[PDB]
Amino acid sequence: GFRSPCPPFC
Repeated sequence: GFRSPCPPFC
């Protein structure tokens, strides 16, 4: 599992 930084970085 990975918390994709999109949001809040896109």
